[PDB]
Amino acid sequence: VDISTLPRVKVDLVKPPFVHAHDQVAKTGPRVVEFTMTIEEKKLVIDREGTEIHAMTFNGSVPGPLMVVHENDYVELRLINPDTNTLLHNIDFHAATGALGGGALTQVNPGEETTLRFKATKPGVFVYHCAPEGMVPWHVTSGMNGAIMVLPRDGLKDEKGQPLTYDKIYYVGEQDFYVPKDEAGNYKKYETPGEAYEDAVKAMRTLTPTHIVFNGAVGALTGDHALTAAVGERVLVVHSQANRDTRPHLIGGHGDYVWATGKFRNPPDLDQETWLIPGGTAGAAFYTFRQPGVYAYVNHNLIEAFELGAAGHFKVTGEWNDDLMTSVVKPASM
Amino acid sequence: VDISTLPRVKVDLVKPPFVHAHDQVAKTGPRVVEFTMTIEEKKLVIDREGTEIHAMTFNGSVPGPLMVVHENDYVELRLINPDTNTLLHNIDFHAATGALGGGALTQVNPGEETTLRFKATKPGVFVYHCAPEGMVPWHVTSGMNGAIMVLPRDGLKDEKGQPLTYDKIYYVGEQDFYVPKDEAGNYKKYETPGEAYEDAVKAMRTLTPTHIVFNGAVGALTGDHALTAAVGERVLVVHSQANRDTRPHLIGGHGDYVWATGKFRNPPDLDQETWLIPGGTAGAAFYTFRQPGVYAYVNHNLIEAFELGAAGHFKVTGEWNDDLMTSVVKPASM
Amino acid sequence: VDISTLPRVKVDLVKPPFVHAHDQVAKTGPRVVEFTMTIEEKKLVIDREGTEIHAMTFNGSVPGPLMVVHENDYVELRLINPDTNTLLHNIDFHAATGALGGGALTQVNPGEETTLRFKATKPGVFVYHCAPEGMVPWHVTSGMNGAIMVLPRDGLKDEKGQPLTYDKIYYVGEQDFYVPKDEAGNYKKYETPGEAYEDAVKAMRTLTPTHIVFNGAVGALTGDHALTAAVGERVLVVHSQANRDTRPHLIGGHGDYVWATGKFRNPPDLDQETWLIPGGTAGAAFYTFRQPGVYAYVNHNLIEAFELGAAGHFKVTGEWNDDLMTSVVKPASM
Ligand SMILES: [Cu+2]
Ligand SMILES: [Cu+2]
Ligand SMILES: [Cu+2]
Ligand SMILES: [Cu+2]
Ligand SMILES: [Cu+2]
Ligand SMILES: [Cu+2]
Repeated sequence: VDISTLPRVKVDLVKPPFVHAHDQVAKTGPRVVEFTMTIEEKKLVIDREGTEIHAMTFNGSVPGPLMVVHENDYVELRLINPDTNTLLHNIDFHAATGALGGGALTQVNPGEETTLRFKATKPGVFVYHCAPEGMVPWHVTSGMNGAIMVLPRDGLKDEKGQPLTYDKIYYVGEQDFYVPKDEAGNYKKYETPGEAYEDAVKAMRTLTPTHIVFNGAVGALTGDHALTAAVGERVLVVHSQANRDTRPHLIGGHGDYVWATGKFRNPPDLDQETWLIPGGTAGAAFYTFRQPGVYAYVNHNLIEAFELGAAGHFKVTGEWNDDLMTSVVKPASM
Repeated sequence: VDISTLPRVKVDLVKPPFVHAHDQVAKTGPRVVEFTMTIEEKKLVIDREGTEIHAMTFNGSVPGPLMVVHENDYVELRLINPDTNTLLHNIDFHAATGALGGGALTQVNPGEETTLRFKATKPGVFVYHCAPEGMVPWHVTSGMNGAIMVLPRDGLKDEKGQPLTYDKIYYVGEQDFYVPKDEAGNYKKYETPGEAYEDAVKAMRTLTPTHIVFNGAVGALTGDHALTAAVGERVLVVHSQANRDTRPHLIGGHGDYVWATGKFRNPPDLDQETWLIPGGTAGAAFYTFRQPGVYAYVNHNLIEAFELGAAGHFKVTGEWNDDLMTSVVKPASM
Repeated sequence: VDISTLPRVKVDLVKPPFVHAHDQVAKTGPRVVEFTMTIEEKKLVIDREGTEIHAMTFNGSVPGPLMVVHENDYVELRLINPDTNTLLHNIDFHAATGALGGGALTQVNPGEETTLRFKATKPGVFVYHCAPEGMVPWHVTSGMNGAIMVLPRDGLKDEKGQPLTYDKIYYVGEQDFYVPKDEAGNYKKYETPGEAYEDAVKAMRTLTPTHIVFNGAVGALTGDHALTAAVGERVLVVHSQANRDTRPHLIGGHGDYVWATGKFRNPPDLDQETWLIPGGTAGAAFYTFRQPGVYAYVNHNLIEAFELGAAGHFKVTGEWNDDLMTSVVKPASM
């Protein structure tokens, strides 16, 4: 095919956990979908104590934005590494085929840009991440990862082949950080990236994260930034973890339909309490809310959730169903 | 519906790994199934060395008892926190919808009780656990978790829709403990719960269990308390892990039909050697024994099994099948 | 059945990652398939630094060779423990039924041999490993494990029941080692096995591998020993991990059809980016290559891959498809 004969559509990305505009069922034939991301190395405060790290980001956020296309669209990404950064970066799409997912073709030094195109031949949610030869886990675990959703052209389907249509979508990126510690257990204070590298490596080799967070920081998806829904709304939560296994769980709900390893030509698993998303994968869970109130959404290693950061909230509006749950006798002495 | 028009049936629970009486296929219409549990904080010796912890239990056991209902029954639990305890507790059912699984409605101080009702709208095995705001993983990893089985009204089915009927059921609760250690590696000796809390938190944040046990202690499901079966019996083993992934395996057998993430509207996986039950989940495996003798049942991280405690035994009675396995030449010099 | 009436066929094993000759679709009726393995305790250098361990091997390799039979063949293994070894060993097949997978029938001291037969009643890839009572994880994590593939008699099938036929097969055994460390972090230097045992136990109880390798060493499946394929070839990669979870990923490709937990009566999962193989399991992934060049094949905990050793390479020959992926604008300043 002469790709130049296809429609081009430019996407304007949004910051997670929100997701840019798309149509579930494709309203056109295959397109070249044009994306731009600018790499930003920046300081980020990741916990309540004020711990500040040097993060490596796509588009300024941890995770990077969710990109959305349909099966057999072409993804055309312009990747910009401004001269205000100091490191070499690239990008690997798990949705793509060839050249280390794109990484072998997208190495950009500070002051460089590149444009990669690939055909999105398989439907699903997929991780993308930076992967510079010889320093791959350092970039990934500094926050340099996101996800892309490749929808089937006729949208999502249940285990029987009937449509599933979400009303809302959110993207939860989960990040394991390995902040170097001294022997007493305090995070080291690096009076450059090179000077940090060996103890970053040492810290990673412990295999023990210091922080495991959603949307880049402890508490990021809480308070004025809680996720929201109404009773009766159908919500898709895309969840990625580029480096380490996670086990999502909606406290007070379920995953009604879950693609735990994220690939839509497979039937979803029904009625999940908790699912395993392996490190290096994106998964997706669909739920119809049935009760109002606060929900937590967690990695159900509850130490990881409530001590290390892997917990967010939904605030859900609407009527309470006492058939479905009620306090028959409220807590009392007697 | 006027729930007061429905039959009530009172269940009398039993200590794991045994399971209270139920009928696989529902012999009545939907019911309100009434359960009572009394919280008990108590000392438990968890290993061969005599290490004693302060456990937090439902009904005196780690795990708490297995509760069994059918889909679209109502579970009505009276939860009692006697004044001989010292902490606040509650309960979250992963089977339930709303109010953090029940936790937001069931906070009981010592000297209080409460009664919660919920509709068991999804079939499967599910975790339940205590979850007091701000101290969730401490209670869970002190043993305060169990499981509930919500059977389909027409019992279990294989991947083709034909019945699967078990002759015996067992409930294996797997518990990760985080006993605080001093710098030399010995378990700290807490001359109160408050004085323990910070190092309990420190110990949990290592993400490294000190003990991983079935039925509350190293060796609990061995000797006079080995699980039993006969050749030709169909056995369902429900296995839960409220906080951490496990990978069960029957040494010398298989999971003929396994719902690894526990939800019965999905077809089972066939012929498993080993399955992954994510932390925060219950799973169920069905097996028909074909050979007599001793079997081990383990978490197949074999360090976790044989060094940290996650191993039990079956003793199986009956005839040996030499077609299926035989020693052609017994060990010898020659 | 009088097993003596069946054909006997002797298999001559090969060193991983290669796999001995077999036919996907069975060309005969059920057979007694005869295998011989000789246990070898030997020193192995496992990393670039020259760290040398005392490995415990089947047939001289880590992993042990892949054995291949068909469903309802009999596997007859002669297991030899020469008097040049010093330890007791045995073998447990996860494919087998009874006697702890064979371990209870195959205990051989140095200078002994034994012959075990079992019926391979379930199709799939399965772990085998040594398991001497009281020292199981030490032998497994010293390298004493491999896998066996029990093919359906009519070969592999996709999720719709149509044939899947591989052109090439490779066996990747992934090994977690726990080399004991002193307080400063250097590997201890054991001026016997008995003298090593307690700190081997200590090291394992950390649950933190020092090395996680494919084919027995860092870099073993790279350079002159990279895996190979051509564009358009169908490749099956069998992957085992006898003790610890892994999450394989082909960097630049996919698992087109994946049996993550390895059992062929189940439909494969399609289009996987990354799969979870639980510790104690073998899995299998089928992929048709579409692009030439270098691929990495990794455990996608990228710390485990690129710092601890769990990475190999494919070198793929053929034509590059610019429709599927191209650099539209190569990296440049502008
Ligand atoms: Cu980067
Ligand atoms: Cu990757
Ligand atoms: Cu409690
Ligand atoms: Cu929970
Ligand atoms: Cu051995
Ligand atoms: Cu095993």
